[PDB]
Amino acid sequence: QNLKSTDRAVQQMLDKAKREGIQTVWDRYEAMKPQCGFGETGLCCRHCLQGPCRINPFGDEPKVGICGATAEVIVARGLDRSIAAGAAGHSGHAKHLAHTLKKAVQGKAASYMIKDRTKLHSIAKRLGIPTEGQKDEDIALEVAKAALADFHEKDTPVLWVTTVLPPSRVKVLSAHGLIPAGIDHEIAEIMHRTSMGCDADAQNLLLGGLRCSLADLAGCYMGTDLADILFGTPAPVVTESNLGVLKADAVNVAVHGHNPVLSDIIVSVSKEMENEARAAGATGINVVGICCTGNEVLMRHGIPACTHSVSQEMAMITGALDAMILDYQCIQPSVATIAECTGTTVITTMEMSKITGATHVNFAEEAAVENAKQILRLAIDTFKRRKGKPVEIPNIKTKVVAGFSTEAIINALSKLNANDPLKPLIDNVVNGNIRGVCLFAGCNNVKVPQDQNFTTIARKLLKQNVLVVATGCGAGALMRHGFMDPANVDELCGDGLKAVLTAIGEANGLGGPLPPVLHMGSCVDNSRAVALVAALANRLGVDLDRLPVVASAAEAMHEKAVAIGTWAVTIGLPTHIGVLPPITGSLPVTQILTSSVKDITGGYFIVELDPETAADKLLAAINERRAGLGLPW
Amino acid sequence: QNLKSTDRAVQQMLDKAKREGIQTVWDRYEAMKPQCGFGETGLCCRHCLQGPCRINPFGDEPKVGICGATAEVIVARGLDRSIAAGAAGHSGHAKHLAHTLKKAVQGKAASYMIKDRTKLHSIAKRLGIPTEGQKDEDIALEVAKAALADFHEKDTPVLWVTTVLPPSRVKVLSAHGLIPAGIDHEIAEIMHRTSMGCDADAQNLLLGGLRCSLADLAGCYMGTDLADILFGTPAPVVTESNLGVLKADAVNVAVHGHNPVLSDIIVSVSKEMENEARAAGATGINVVGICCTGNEVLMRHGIPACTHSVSQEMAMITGALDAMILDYQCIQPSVATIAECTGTTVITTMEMSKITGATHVNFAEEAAVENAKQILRLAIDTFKRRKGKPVEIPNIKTKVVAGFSTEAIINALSKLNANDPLKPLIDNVVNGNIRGVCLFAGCNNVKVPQDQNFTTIARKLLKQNVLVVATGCGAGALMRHGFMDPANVDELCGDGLKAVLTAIGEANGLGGPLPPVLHMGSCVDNSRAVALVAALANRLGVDLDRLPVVASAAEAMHEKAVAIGTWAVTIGLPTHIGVLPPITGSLPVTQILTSSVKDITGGYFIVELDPETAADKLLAAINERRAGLGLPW
Ligand code: SF4
Ligand code: SF4
Ligand code: FES
Ligand code: FES
Ligand SMILES: [Fe+2]
Ligand SMILES: [Fe+2]
Ligand SMILES: [Fe+3]
Ligand SMILES: [Fe+3]
Ligand SMILES: [Fe+3]
Ligand SMILES: [Fe+3]
Ligand SMILES: [Fe+3]
Ligand SMILES: [Fe+3]
Ligand SMILES: [Fe+3]
Ligand SMILES: [Fe+3]
Ligand SMILES: [S]
Ligand SMILES: [S]
Ligand SMILES: [S]
Ligand SMILES: [S]
Repeated sequence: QNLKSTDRAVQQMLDKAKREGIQTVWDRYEAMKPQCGFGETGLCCRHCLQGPCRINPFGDEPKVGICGATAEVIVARGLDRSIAAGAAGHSGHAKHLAHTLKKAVQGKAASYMIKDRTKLHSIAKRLGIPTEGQKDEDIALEVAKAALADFHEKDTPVLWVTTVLPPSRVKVLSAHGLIPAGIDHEIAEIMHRTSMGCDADAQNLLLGGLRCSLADLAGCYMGTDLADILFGTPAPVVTESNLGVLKADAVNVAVHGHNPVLSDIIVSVSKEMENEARAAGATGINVVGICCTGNEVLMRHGIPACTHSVSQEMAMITGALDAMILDYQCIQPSVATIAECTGTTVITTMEMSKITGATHVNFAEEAAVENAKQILRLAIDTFKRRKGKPVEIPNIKTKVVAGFSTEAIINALSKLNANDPLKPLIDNVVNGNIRGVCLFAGCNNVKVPQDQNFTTIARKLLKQNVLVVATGCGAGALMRHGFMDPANVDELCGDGLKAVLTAIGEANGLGGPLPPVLHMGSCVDNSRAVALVAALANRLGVDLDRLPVVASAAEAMHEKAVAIGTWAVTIGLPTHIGVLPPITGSLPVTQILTSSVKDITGGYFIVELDPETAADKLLAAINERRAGLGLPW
Repeated sequence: QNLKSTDRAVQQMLDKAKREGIQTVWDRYEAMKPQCGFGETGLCCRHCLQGPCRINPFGDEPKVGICGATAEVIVARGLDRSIAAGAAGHSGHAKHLAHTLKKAVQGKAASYMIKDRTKLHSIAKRLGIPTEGQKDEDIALEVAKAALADFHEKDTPVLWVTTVLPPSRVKVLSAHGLIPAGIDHEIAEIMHRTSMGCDADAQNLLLGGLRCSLADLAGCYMGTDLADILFGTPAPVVTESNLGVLKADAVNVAVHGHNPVLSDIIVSVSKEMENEARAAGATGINVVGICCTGNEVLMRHGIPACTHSVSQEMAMITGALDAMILDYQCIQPSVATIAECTGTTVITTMEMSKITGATHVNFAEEAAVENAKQILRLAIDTFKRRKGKPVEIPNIKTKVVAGFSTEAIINALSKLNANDPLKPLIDNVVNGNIRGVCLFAGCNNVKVPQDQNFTTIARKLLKQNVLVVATGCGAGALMRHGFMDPANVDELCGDGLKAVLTAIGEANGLGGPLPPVLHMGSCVDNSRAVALVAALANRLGVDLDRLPVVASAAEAMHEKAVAIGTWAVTIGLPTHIGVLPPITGSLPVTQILTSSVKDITGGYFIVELDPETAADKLLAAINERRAGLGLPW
């Protein structure tokens, strides 16, 4: 089972699934092999009813699609549609929070409110919205209107791009026509241009993709901004992760998906019903996180994270998971059928994301507390039904220090230099105690033994004094393996990095270092890493393609991850991907994405499936940036 | 060659291509066989980097996608993305015309103007925009603003749906949640909900698809509305079709694509340069149409149609095609490589639709006349270069009477009943002289011998007294086979239909009947058939699912055609498709689309590849509607 997952709690659950005859994601993968090589390489098109068209990677015919579409065009069109689908997810999440904020301040949903007034005014100021002499609710109405306006064409481009990157970066992107005109506008234009008999030039297509990836970045940033206004900006928190956070004697409720609009409320209401839970024979309600909505409540409230991504079914296999409360994205629909075998109640809540066989509760922000109580009562009923059933919760968990929003990082650094908080970080980049910065992002993928690439790459980077930050299921992988426990700094970190983490930790009244890896939050919170990097760029007076900063989607899966990697390249970062995107069927497309894009944006993809080799490539990219700044390396 | 195309001019060009070694669409199809059965049946997913996933239609594993996605979910997600891509094309076309109108009336593009003032005021009145005491340019500004506002969420739903269908139909659709909130909003929501780990209930997914198809309908209707304001509403015209409209002694210039914003201008400027062309040794500039932009200039100006869809390369094979001027959609990218062999200059004009190897001219509405002259001068240069080269233009053409906008049809009927123009049509439906109405729409598809289904079905329907209307490449097929020549009424039409066509024709001072089939225009002009059918519904006080009206996408290809067929079903029509959409891998999805949707919208798909059988099925659907109205059949 260590060939399927490097997580020992997952391995124990895979044994239980096997002996109980419950099919898992790994079993469904094995049944899919050998997978189609045309699709793996990108050399398949279904964009019209003349298809499917395929192109042999090598050999004889077919060499071209029926309409004349070349391998270059077919690969670039497929990739662009993946970018657009990722942008649609992140920006659908942001749009939902924009509507929630509007309703809150219009008096339509009093379970929601402005919790971070300071963040609200800073966002308004960034967008140019006047705050002097205005009520908070009017400022917020204007912020929510601005958010919604970025989805369509107007007299300004997308402000959640142009106001969040350095002017010099905006200017480079504008010169190549890459600034998005509106988020949903770009998604639709990608769908148009990639339909049959439209765009058929690989460079043109891929420039469209870069622009659409910036619409994804805007959605991410808008989502983080709005969630912080509504739910609070994260600050350092301590909690736990892995399946041992489940408790046999409690009602275990997992929040799963991405958008915390419902699950932030579940967290609050769950505490009101501790007595209702005690009356049903439980110790209380134990809310735990899966995937990114789990990250959201971990970062803001310290809710422990049960599991992530590819291993999500395993939480059910314990027999102790009484409810799994779903919104959207990254939820394996297998959970609805597994729940018949495990005695979990799987509940959907969003109109556009239902799963046959799950119970649907039509969550409305206007009724949020009511809906939360209905859902929690279903989970209490389910707890009662398992009275006397044995469960098998692996007694495996890690300690997690998290909550490192960019504001939190700046505040922690300010204890070393109050009026120039980024300077201590920069000083230690220059002196070599911090070699550079690597962001780990994205999913697990069944093709890769779970967490193997994240942990292998991270270990090598940390020994080489790289400051490692993480989000999403990259953060999940690292937290489940101990990389968010400061007790592991001595074992994992190079001496320079250890010195820096220790100095910041001690200056923040911890008597110990910051953790080895800094958890910056959910997938939309990749935007927080952008904020940090853009602030460093501003403080140094350079663009992001000169900073020693890289990204790694070391085990990517979702279309969202393809969008994030593409905008990481578009904003100027060397960006590793550790699973093969469907591009290898076209050498010209591969060469654009891994080489000639450097001449447009300064970033580039590093496609490398071997994690030891990927780490060496990422260190080489960091060290080239250091050399370009005249620094030793 | 009659196995590839039933058009004899096409067959002659296929022989020339063969002897010259020029590969065609049919050759590229043959090289693709056997095509992938997983993609043909819809049982393939590439929505994440764990894929590709496939499901065997029958037999053993794989039976389910890696994430747990069932055959039902995979098929419904693929179909929804096709609908969204079609909506993106039609609505991208409409959005471009909205921006053009705005620029015209703001004084930024004086090659464009309000040509149909009456249509402008009727549209404004339909949308609720005040006209009394307003300047035309201000009314039009408000119309263009309304058009752009329908792309995003606002306080009203999409007005180019809710204002164009009967209230009773709007009410049915609203009750099922199917009215779109914004065109690009729906496209993006489809992309979101169909991404990995989101919507996974076939009924829910397909309801989303129906709603997105109504966003496509809105784009179509908005496109026709704006094009009529800018370029004039069609009225009856006589011209010719097929490759014999090319002239060896003239500069032959094809306009090809969909959006007439540029090609309406090409038509005007071409007449100014007749002397510049004569000086280069040509008789003049012979503008001819391909595909839908050809339909647009055919309907408004009588420009002859050269060819359509699958046979577009054949116009180049003659050796006489000096330029092919491209905008977007349905252009085989093979044209850019064929042009090296044929001596045609292929010119792209739109930033989002380029083809490697073609010459790009960056058309701007503000510079339209200038750009047109640059493009026509390239075509004149190309004519000169073929001085003395033999060409082979098949001496094959048909006469075409066209220009039957809904306004034109109402006006023609008004000659039989001035104050109740729809009543003569209804009287003849009731008395059986007109059995019902069939709209032919969509593309040719290389899988079907070109035009065979359109002409086989149309012949059977016309003998059974069905009023046949057509758009797009369905109109192209029918025009190239003589179905728009009134001289063919005696041979093709039943006695009842002949009597009606003759009475309307004679009352319109023609001394002869209307043509056998009424050409209602381009693909967006399917919206004109909706206007006609909705007006008939309003006049009868019933909804569209009670009228004896059907649709047939008899040879469909493009994602756009899938969107149109889906909205035809959603507005209440029995809708035939004569090529297999990728649905047969899921019986539950097939049953929804061909049967249980009747209970939601009253329409339904009829999937039938055999055209004789399809005609019988369409007649049965018409006759069931007649019976539901208490009429003989
Ligand atoms: S768009 Fe071209 S390559 Fe794709 S399926 Fe259609 S014919 Fe084949
Ligand atoms: S979304 Fe599911 S079915 Fe599709 S490729 Fe990914 S794992 Fe396979
Ligand atoms: S041929 Fe397998 S993905 Fe299309
Ligand atoms: S397996 Fe052929 S279309 Fe995917
Ligand atoms: Fe996520
Ligand atoms: Fe068309
Ligand atoms: Fe995910
Ligand atoms: Fe993610
Ligand atoms: Fe992910
Ligand atoms: Fe994830
Ligand atoms: Fe077409
Ligand atoms: Fe069409
Ligand atoms: Fe078509
Ligand atoms: Fe067409
Ligand atoms: S996730
Ligand atoms: S993620
Ligand atoms: S077309
Ligand atoms: S068409």
